Amino acid sequence: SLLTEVETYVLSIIPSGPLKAEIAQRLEDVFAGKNTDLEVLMEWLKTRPILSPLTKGILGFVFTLTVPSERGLQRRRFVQNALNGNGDPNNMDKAVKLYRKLKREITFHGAKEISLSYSAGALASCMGLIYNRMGAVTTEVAFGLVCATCEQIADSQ
Amino acid sequence: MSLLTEVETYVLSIIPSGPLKAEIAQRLEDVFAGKNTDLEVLMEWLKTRPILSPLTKGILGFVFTLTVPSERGLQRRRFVQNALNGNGDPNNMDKAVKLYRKLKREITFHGAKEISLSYSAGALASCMGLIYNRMGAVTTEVAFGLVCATCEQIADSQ
Repeated sequence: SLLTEVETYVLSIIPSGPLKAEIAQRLEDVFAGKNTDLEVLMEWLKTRPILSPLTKGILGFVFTLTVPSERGLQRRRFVQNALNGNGDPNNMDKAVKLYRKLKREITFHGAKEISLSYSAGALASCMGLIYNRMGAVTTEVAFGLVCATCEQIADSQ
Repeated sequence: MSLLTEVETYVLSIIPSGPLKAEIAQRLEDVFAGKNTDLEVLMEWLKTRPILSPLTKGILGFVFTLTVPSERGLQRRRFVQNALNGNGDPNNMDKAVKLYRKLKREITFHGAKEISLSYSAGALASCMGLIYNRMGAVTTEVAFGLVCATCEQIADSQ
């Protein structure tokens, strides 16, 4: 399935161990529609020791996209800080060019494919644009972007 | 002088004349004078204000968070993020990123305001959202020049 494919890309980013196990399970529960209190989920994520801030941002982004019940939770500073991109305009320029292209995609594969022509840095900031409501895209395309950025990160490790 | 009073005239210029414009001005003046106000309370008030356009509310939202003494760890507001997103348009965003680059090199309110006025309102609003959302950073006085150029452009449209 798609959600399973997303989970595999998402997990490739997490170092092996007990925490990776928990996240997988939370991912599966949210994907199966069992888990749903976003605020509780995001706070758990925020407080995880050892997890890279950037992996915290990616999972935070994934949870808010998949959870049905976002309710009225304001976007999280921890995720924003993790995905924003440091303030480099050159990197932001690339994130915007990617967004321009993703705006035309409607499939997971097409979305994932153009995202592969961008660096892990432009990709994370593009995720930030979307998480910040600066740009908007369909959940399937958002999924493709997420997977390309996870692959890039994991591939670099 | 008072840079802040200059900021205030620009900010006030986009609000329709009336009692609300009185409440808003009183608030600016107070935070400007240093009375630490509960930004959470201020933002809810703005958010729920009738007559004000969502754009106007986003600009004020941005101004208040920027000028309030303490943000008290408040999350960014959805009403502001939505108001300052340049309609999620890639060309607006493209120009906003270009403006941002130039603003990083500015150090004064007027230099910032002058370069900002050469950009369209959509691009200016998007740039403000970019700063609001911390996707970029500039000095305070340069940020004031950006929001003031925006107010000037919007006011002139009326």
